[PDB]
Amino acid sequence: MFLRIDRLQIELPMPKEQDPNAAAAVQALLGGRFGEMSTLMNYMYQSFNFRGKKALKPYYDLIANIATEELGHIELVAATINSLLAKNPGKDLEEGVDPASTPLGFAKDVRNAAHFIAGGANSLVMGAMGEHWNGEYVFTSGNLILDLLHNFFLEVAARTHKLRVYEMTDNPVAREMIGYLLVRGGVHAAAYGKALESLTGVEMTKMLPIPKIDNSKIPEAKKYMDLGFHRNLYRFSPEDYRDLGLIWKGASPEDGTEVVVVDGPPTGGPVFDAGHDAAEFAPEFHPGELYEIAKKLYE
Amino acid sequence: MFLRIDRLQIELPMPKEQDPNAAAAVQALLGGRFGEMSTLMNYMYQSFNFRGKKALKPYYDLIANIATEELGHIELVAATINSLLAKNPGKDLEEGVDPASTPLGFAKDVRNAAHFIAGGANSLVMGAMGEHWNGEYVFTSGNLILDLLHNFFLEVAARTHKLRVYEMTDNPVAREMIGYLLVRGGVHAAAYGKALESLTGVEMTKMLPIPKIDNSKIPEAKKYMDLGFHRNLYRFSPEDYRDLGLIWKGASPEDGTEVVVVDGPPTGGPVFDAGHDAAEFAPEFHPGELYEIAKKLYEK
Amino acid sequence: MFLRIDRLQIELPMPKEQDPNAAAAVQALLGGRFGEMSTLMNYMYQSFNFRGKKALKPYYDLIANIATEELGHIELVAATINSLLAKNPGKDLEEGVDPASTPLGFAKDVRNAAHFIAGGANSLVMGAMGEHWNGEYVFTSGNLILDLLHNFFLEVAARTHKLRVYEMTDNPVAREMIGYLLVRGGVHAAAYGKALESLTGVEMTKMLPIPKIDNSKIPEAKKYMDLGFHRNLYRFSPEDYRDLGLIWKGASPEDGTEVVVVDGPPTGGPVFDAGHDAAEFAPEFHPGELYEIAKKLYEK
Amino acid sequence: MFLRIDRLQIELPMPKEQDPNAAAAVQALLGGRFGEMSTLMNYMYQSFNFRGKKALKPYYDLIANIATEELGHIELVAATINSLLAKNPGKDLEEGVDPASTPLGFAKDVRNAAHFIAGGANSLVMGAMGEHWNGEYVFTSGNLILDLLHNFFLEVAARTHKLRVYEMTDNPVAREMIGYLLVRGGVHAAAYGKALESLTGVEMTKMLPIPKIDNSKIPEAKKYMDLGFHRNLYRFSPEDYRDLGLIWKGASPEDGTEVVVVDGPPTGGPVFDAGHDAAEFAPEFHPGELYEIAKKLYE
Amino acid sequence: MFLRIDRLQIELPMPKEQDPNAAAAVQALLGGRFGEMSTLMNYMYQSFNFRGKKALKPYYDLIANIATEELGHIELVAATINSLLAKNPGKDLEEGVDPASTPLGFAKDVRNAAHFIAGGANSLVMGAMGEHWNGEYVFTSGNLILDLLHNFFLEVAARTHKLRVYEMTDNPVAREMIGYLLVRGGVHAAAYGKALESLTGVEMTKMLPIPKIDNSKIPEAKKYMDLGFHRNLYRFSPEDYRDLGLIWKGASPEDGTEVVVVDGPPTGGPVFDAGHDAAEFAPEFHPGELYEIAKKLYE
Amino acid sequence: MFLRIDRLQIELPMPKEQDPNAAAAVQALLGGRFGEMSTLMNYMYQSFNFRGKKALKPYYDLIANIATEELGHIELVAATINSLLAKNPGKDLEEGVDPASTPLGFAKDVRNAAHFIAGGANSLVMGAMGEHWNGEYVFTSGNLILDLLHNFFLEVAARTHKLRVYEMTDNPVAREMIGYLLVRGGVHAAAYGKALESLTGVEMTKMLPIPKIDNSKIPEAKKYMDLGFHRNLYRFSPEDYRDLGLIWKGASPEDGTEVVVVDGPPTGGPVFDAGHDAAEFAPEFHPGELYEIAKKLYEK
Ligand SMILES: [Mn+3]
Ligand SMILES: [Mn+3]
Ligand SMILES: [Mn+3]
Ligand SMILES: [Mn+3]
Ligand SMILES: [Mn+3]
Ligand SMILES: [Mn+3]
Ligand SMILES: [Mn+3]
Ligand SMILES: [Mn+3]
Ligand SMILES: [Mn+3]
Ligand SMILES: [Mn+3]
Ligand SMILES: [Mn+3]
Ligand SMILES: [Mn+3]
Ligand SMILES: [O]
Ligand SMILES: [O]
Ligand SMILES: [O]
Ligand SMILES: [O]
Ligand SMILES: [O]
Ligand SMILES: [O]
Ligand SMILES: [O]
Ligand SMILES: [O]
Ligand SMILES: [O]
Ligand SMILES: [O]
Ligand SMILES: [O]
Ligand SMILES: [O]
Ligand SMILES: [O]
Ligand SMILES: [O]
Ligand SMILES: [O]
Ligand SMILES: [O]
Ligand SMILES: [O]
Ligand SMILES: [O]
Repeated sequence: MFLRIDRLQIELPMPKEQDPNAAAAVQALLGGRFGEMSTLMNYMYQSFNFRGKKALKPYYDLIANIATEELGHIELVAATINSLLAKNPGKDLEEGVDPASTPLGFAKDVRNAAHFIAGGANSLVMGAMGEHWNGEYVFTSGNLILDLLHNFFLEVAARTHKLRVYEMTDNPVAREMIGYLLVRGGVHAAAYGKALESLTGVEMTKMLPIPKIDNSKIPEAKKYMDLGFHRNLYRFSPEDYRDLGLIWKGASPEDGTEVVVVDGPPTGGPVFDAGHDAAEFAPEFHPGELYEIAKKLYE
Repeated sequence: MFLRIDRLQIELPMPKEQDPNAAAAVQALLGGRFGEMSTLMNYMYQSFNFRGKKALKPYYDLIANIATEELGHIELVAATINSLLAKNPGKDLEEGVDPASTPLGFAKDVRNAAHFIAGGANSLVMGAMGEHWNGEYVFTSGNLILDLLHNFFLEVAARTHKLRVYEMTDNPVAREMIGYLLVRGGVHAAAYGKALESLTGVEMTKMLPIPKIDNSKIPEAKKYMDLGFHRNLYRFSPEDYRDLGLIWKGASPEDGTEVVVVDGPPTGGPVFDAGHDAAEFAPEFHPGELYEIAKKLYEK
Repeated sequence: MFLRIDRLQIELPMPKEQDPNAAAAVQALLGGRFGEMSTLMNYMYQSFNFRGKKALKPYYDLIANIATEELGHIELVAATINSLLAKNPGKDLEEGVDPASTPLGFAKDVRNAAHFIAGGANSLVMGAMGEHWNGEYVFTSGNLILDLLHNFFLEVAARTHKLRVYEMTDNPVAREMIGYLLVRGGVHAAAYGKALESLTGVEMTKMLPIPKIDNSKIPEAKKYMDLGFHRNLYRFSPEDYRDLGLIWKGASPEDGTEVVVVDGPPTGGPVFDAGHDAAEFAPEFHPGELYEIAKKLYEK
Repeated sequence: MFLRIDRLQIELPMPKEQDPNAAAAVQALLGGRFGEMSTLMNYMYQSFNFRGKKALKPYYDLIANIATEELGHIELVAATINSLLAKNPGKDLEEGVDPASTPLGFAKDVRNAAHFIAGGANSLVMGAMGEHWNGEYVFTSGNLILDLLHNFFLEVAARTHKLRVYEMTDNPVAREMIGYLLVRGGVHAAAYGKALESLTGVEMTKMLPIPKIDNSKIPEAKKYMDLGFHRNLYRFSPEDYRDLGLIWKGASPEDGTEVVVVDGPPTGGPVFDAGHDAAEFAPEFHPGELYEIAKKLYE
Repeated sequence: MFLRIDRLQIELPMPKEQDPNAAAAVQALLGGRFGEMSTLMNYMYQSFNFRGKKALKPYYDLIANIATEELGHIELVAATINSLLAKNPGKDLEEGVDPASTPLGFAKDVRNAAHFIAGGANSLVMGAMGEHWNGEYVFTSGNLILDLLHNFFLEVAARTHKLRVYEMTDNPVAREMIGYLLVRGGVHAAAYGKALESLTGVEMTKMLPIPKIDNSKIPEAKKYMDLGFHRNLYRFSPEDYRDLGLIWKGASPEDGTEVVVVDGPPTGGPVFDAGHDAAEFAPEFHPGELYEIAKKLYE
Repeated sequence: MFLRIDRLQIELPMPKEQDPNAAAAVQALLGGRFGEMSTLMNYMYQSFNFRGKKALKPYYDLIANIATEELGHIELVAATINSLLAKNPGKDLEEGVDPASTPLGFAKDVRNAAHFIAGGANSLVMGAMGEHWNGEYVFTSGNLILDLLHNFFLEVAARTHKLRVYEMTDNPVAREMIGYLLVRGGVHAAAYGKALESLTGVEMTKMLPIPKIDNSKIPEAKKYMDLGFHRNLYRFSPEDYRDLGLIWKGASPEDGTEVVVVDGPPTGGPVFDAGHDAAEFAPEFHPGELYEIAKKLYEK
């Protein structure tokens, strides 16, 4: 079972302007083959399907816990996309939009028209080409070593996509999110590498980083490393998955320092609200009446 | 952000027999168009994409919270499929399996060969025809009324699929899960109906049940209604989403009794472990050495 | 614009037995790559997209008219599938079905479980592997000769699929439909062949039949040829598409006799009603109340 | 069975210039999830699969007849797309196009290159992202109330897509078509709402409009309402489906006026011919010889 | 079984500048429905599945040999796409690229972002809309006449796509490749047409060309015709498939001259190397160390 | 550019019986996610897309050469499927088949009806659920280390699928092919492991075998190891890719013996011909006339 906390894993800066094509590129990190939907659903199904949950408990705890962190990653990437598509962030009411004045004319010429037609200028479950995420992006073989090898590859392939998207947009909301997730992805790759070392004797973490560029060369990632976040494996559970530290110990591949298990989630930051976009009819064309109904429910 | 508890939402009975084609039908309720992956991902993305999170807070809390419940529903359906596919449930070691003796011969003739080739006799992210779940099963329009109307429909279409699968298998593990999820789906359809009533004045809950058969006629659902679970909207959050009761109030469509918000999750039941299946190499062909490595991690 | 007549293009025999796997194979002829949805949608979009509607009028009339015939072919194939899936054909009410008695147990083991879970034991828009029909099965290049060459191929590939399905089931409902559509497909292949002959001088009709087996060797097709239906290109329009006979003239490839344009549709046969299937909740679990509401609409 | 009339459901204005990206957006209303292919094929298959065709005849007549109207809607949307892609509308012959002069250079940079490579600058069976229409967009459950609830939702979701596309293009051919189909979609949603009211007692039409913007605020839709088209359910059959008026009666949700069944189709307008586009080889590179062959067939 | 020669079927000119949208269009000729993956895989599977390999040997030889030529065609189209995407062709090392300077900013706005995110600015197995090539583009019925009729259609449909893409780009690398493949596709269509003539008596080659524009009107194709390449069916095998000349004989549909079987492959041209693209991390962010490792392997 | 030799990479045994559901499972090894189409197309496109073809020549030669071997692997798997589907292997003519006698009746109930409807009882480009192979199964990142890590994983995942299919069928044609390809896949995984060792210093070959079962425990694989085929990396090129031995050197992970580069392809075995199947119209309903036309081409 799961619980939800109404906070993003980090504070994101507010967007300054809409950037549809940047949002279309960041979609690769949500619903593309190596996006956060893929890391999430791989680890989630592997955790359900895991055989030997007590006999191999440290490895089960690792996969089950990292799966839970990835729920917050899809949330963070979606918030970033929604920030890049928000017309009036934090504003509950915009008046005077006339459909006959062609208020979505700009959207005719952007890469991803579905953001504006199918979504209400919001994230969709797709990648950078409009390809919808699909369940064949999940690998759940039941064999522990094979699944772990897959997962090590998955995290470094996902890092490669993150780096390429970082190089396509200078938007600060996108770059803050990518910088943070580069650091978290390094933790995941190191954790799966340490798991493989323990089972096979092969020094998988010595292969990192892939590609051969250090996270410290990305300014936003370096800030999170200076805060220690490459050391931290957070235990996203009230009482379970306590044997993480049997695998998550020893040196960080980033800088040789000792890694730690943090009990509990980070404090994080506020959730994002894109505000009213009348031309998208979101949350309504004119939501004044709905706001009144909601206020009356409290009375 | 999210937290995880290592418990299923209910206790499942232990499986007595492998039933591959029952597992292949139950996959409709996991990764088909109207399966639990669809209810989960619809409400999850709607909750991310929600505009007016404070100004429309009771409606946001509702969607965000039900999305969280659906995480435990994909977990429960996956455990059920895994139970139907398990050869040696709860047994850590089986010895003497020889690949050349054709130990997976039976799987040549079952509907879903992917369960045995791509999976290790385990759940996959697909429906009853092998079709993989896909993101176009999600509807996230940004318009509150339209999304809620979609969600009311989605829950009753999902109920229709659950009832049809229930009629295809008499396996007690599958029927226990379906009975419980019929009750929970009734709660969700009623909640979205009540939300629509509040916003539009249209008495959507008077349309229930769809199809026109009461949950009380399904014995495994009636068992859970007798314990009161059709009245409960659990708040799956330590501190957030506290305004659920502004919508989840009044009469249950099942029996006219007053519905309630429960703080926190249900007690639940234990997670399921399908045990060793050597022919699937799961968790390994012979996992003895891996078990020894894991034990040494504790000693160190 | 289009009009509808509440009749099938032929009378079908009444089904005597449910045959799920026969229905799953006949789906190839509805929603597979070379099924009737493909012939329909190819000619429909080609007719929309046609350039030179007046200057090339005889060719436009041909494509626009055959597209209209294909609407009745998807209808006929769907009726055949529904006949193979019907539990109580023509019976409005079945009583005493209890979901807990596993009334759909047989469907756990059939090839196509979607017919029973997603459909109400009814046709779906898919082929014989459960693959859903898709728009990339349409070819609409805008080039007349290339489109006609495609269409000639499409009809003979579709014929090949029909013959193979015919060889898989001896069900009389399926074989009657296939026999009739073999004759109609021969007309369409001959028509597109004659069109290509007129434009290129290449004697495309001399390539027929493909495969090299005559329709007269299939008893149900021979029945319809004995009534003359291989000679007839029906004009499915009140007043339009009158220049068909500029292409549809001369000898039939079947038997050398002169072909004819018939104004208007054939007489046809009655539409099919699969009746009540309570386990599928179709049209309702117990439709008595709905039948009463419908009767009261007339009294009012 | 079906019959065909060589007329569009309305007269469309002639296009002034090619607008490829507008055509790419309007494709959402043809082959996207909530396009006219979806309303068509949903009602068509529901009508085939309907159980109790005599016992529930008024409801069968409604679905079977609306399915037939939707055939004219795919035709109208295709004509609109073809108008937006037509280089020389109504011109049978253009001479002097040289392939080596790069006459399709502009198409390199448009959103939908398939319109120009796979089609001959013509409509395709796809949506606004190039996604091909697929049969899983059809819902045919066999349960009357569930199918009708789906269909009510389908029409208001489709209306939402129509409105968003309307806001992306000011092209008069697109706006005339959308204005007309907004009115027809309102009729369909009202008809399915009235059907649900009769079966369940739930006042579904009181939920309209969705989104909460009136069709009268869209100028092209208002013109068709002033002509009475929101009142009309046309019976698209010579002799069948005569019990429509048992459901299609009473007040229109738009303005409270009494609705009517019209016997027979509207008069409509002429079909569209995009003319010769030599660079697309459509209907041929130089069609002069083909035109001569066609003329000789008449002799 | 197969053997490989490290040469392209023709020499391609070097690219002058990156042209992403031209590459995105040329993808139609690689992984679209009528691209070279389709001609390749159709003939390959037909050759595997062929019944009567000795009794119908001339027809088997034809299909099996043309399948082998198509392997070189996917190679040539991929090289063309890679040329259009290459930043520093023939340069093994570029230094001084900083990810934080947004070196892939231009890629945010191009049609195909996957070329830069999923690929390392390289070809992918997809068409002009980002649609991935799929196995349902193969037709392998087992019936010889039906498969040959399909294949004749396939080659002329593919020619139509080649011509339309030619008209979208004036890039010399693309036009050289298309000009050559127009000539080779004419050979294939003529060969399948001659095969059908021999089996059915229907004069299929009299239908060529489709569309009705001669290859001689395309300057790059005319050059290859002046070199005689429309006459040549190359036998791509050391010792097998020697009965080609029983079908590939008689007159060319292009100019009436006698066609010939050439024993063995053409000499061709060098393979293409796009060089280092640091922002794509291809072959590495900084490959100096990898180059040193490779040099030491020789010692 | 490429050349073709009309030989399979090994001699296959002749089939004794049609086994449709075995063929449907073996399809996983052809057109599924981890089938031979995926190993082929991954290495083929990586070889096209390779940057630093001279500066990193040994690694280019490796990928370009293994891609060429994989062409013969799709050929071998297709021949195996065709063997399992062949009615009259090696027989050019069968007479007396009447379509109206339902000669494909058995195919109504098998898993993969497409083999008989869309194919002429022949291989298709799909996996074990009927899913068609697709281009997103290819990974071509341009980064050498990342691509090699992918390829090492791909070979061991493919091995896992081969072992599971081996356990589903005892058919000798399928098991001979699988035994040989287990040995060849071990060579490929070892080669990519050695390449990764050279570039990173990580001892990837020490992870093998995955799963933890040795090829020598599969009798048909052991047969080929006894002949030395696990030591051989064949150079499938007349004159190119000569620097393979800079990586393919040192110990075999199977048995510690020294591995070798062999110039040129193996001798191989004959290609397979499924013969005439009249009910599939393959190569024709009655191919006598076609055989006569072919013979006359030689006389002329
Ligand atoms: Mn992550
Ligand atoms: Mn991660
Ligand atoms: Mn649920
Ligand atoms: Mn629910
Ligand atoms: Mn037809
Ligand atoms: Mn036809
Ligand atoms: Mn409509
Ligand atoms: Mn409508
Ligand atoms: Mn080619
Ligand atoms: Mn070719
Ligand atoms: Mn292989
Ligand atoms: Mn391999
Ligand atoms: O991740
Ligand atoms: O991540
Ligand atoms: O991550
Ligand atoms: O759900
Ligand atoms: O559920
Ligand atoms: O649910
Ligand atoms: O057809
Ligand atoms: O047909
Ligand atoms: O047909
Ligand atoms: O519609
Ligand atoms: O519409
Ligand atoms: O509509
Ligand atoms: O080709
Ligand atoms: O080609
Ligand atoms: O070609
Ligand atoms: O492989
Ligand atoms: O392999
Ligand atoms: O392999």
